[PDB]
Amino acid sequence: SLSPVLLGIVWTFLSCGLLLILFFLAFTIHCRKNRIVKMSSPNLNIVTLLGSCLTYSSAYLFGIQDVLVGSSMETLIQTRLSMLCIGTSLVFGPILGKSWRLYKVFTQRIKDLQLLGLVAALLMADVILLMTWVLTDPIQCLQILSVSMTVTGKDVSCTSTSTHFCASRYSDVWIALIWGCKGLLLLYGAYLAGLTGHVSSPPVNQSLTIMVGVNLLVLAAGLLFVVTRYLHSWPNLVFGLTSGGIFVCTTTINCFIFIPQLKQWKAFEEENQTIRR
Amino acid sequence: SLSPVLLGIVWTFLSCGLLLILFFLAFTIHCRKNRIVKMSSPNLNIVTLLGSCLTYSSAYLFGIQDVLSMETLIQTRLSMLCIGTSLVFGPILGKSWRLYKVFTQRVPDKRVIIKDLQLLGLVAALLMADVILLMTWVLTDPIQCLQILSVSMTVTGKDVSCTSTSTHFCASRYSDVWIALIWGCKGLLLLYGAYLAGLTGHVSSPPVNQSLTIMVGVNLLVLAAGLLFVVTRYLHSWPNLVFGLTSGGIFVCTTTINCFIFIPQLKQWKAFEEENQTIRRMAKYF
Ligand SMILES: CCCCCC/C=C/CCCCCCCC(=O)OC[C@H](COP(=O)([O-])OCC[N+](C)(C)C)OC(=O)CCCCCCCCCCCCCCCCC
Ligand SMILES: CCCCCC/C=C/CCCCCCCC(=O)OC[C@H](COP(=O)([O-])OCC[N+](C)(C)C)OC(=O)CCCCCCCCCCCCCCCCC
Repeated sequence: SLSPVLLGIVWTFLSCGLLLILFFLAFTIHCRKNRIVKMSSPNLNIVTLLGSCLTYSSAYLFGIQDVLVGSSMETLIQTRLSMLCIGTSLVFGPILGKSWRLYKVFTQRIKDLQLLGLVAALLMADVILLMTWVLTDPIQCLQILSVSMTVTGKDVSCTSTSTHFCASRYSDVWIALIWGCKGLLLLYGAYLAGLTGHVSSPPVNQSLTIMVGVNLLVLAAGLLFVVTRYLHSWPNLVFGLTSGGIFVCTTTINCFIFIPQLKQWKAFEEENQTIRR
Repeated sequence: SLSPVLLGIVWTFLSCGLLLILFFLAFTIHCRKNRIVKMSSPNLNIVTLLGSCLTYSSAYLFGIQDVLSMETLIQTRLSMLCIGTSLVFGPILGKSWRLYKVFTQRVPDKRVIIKDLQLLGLVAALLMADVILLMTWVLTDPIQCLQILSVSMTVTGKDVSCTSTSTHFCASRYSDVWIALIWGCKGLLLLYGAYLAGLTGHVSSPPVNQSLTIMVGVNLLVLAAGLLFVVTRYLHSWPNLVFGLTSGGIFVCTTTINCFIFIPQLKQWKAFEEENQTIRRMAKYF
């Protein structure tokens, strides 16, 4: 039911995003010891890159229907949603860790190990929620055909609907849990971004990135929740909107992190070349 | 329908909270010229207290069941909650923004008219956003109390089962759209509020600085809304539990916000008056 043109355009856009991610990864691994790259925590950026590539992979997974090879659509939905959750956690953990380190250094002066441990605790919370969701009730797909008589007290209407969807029995409770924990994380991240407001340059100050990212995350998540809930008879629209939202959010966050590093690196190297001659 | 004991307990707690709000209003109006109250924003504190009164009133209205007209009751209890939350939280964001702009001035001071208009827009524009969303919800997709009898013949990969359920619930046809919208707008404004609280983290004292109240409020609001959405959706066969949880969440949030706003004002007011009395008696004795 998915048009080949939409699939091709979405695949090309996600591939370009993945190539940008790989370019940033190569830049931050090769130029680790440089001052501009080193002062921006190159080790904590690797986790953000991995989260971004995981999110792009989930966006790829959102575009396939039916089965892979006689497989279960339930497993596909579960794995792509859990991949998206883990990817967003890994994207947003390191940024908050960097902001917290900047705040603590500014105020009565933290190694990378403690920040990685906090990020690991965040990931453990997400993993616990995903595991209890999967074990308590899977996302089993059901064929619902039924006839219902509606009585509003003034008129009677009968409808016959044959609906098929893949969902949990109590899906809104897991939605509330995941969205709520993420939202508490985003509230504390906005607090941290405000605390480190105008404290350093954008390469070291990850405060505009947080404020752009949280707003994009909330907007995209709300739009896609509503669209998936109601416009389920529009597979092309749902697929395009989901992939576009994931791509836009991930690419915007990564660009906001890494464009300052690249331009400052270029300026520093050009200044060194001018001085040497 | 609802047990009289739970109704009595909830009514007592809501009335006590309302009396606390009235006492704070009386303190704000009477001691409006005091230095401790004046260095706060008493005119904005009034708006916060009216929002608190609206939230407590909606908490009262949540207890009426099987009496009314029921569609209008749900619509007006929910609109009252939305407007009360907007009126409670807008003033605090305005105070934080004013404290941030005062202590980050530069040569381009802009114009005082523009500053006052921005302060008014961090409150009235939010209230108008909620107003237009509620008007769109009411006019487009109003709550309808409808009873459905239905027989469902579901089938899994290998198992076939049949169910016959009849339910009486009140909701909109596209209720989750309006939920996502109101939750979304409130969440964006509360994210900006958390940003403002962080920006003014250690800029003044708790009576003037409002970062702790903002953070506690946004966290408690997210927790309460997340819990109450879920329990209202799923535990609809538990009227006493739903009513008690909704009233408790509203009461806890409103009381915590107002206590965080006003208890430090009372503490520093008492300290200031005690200092004044001590110096007065020392001067009179000599
Ligand atoms: C930085 C990059 C990351 C940002 C990407 C944002 C894009 C999100 C799009 C995916 C979310 C919509 C899909 C919802 C689930 C679905 O498809 O239905 C299957 C079902 C729900 O089905 P349903 O209810 O949508 O449709 C069936 C309707 N019915 C009437 C039958 C109920 O999923 C679940 O049961 C819940 C699973 C929860 C797992 C977590 C989901 C992934 C989390 C990713 C976002 C978290 C971070 C941001 C949160 C916002 C800020 C606080
Ligand atoms: C400062 C103190 C104030 C904070 C108090 C927080 C408490 C909130 C409790 C009320 C919310 C639960 C009730 C949900 C609606 C309902 O009753 O069902 C009727 C219906 C939905 O019914 P339903 O879907 O839940 O049940 C039917 C299930 N069914 C399967 C059929 C769909 O409501 C609506 O149609 C939506 C109306 C939206 C209006 C706004 C709601 C009140 C807003 C108050 C919170 C806003 C501020 C916080 C936002 C979050 C933080 C960013």
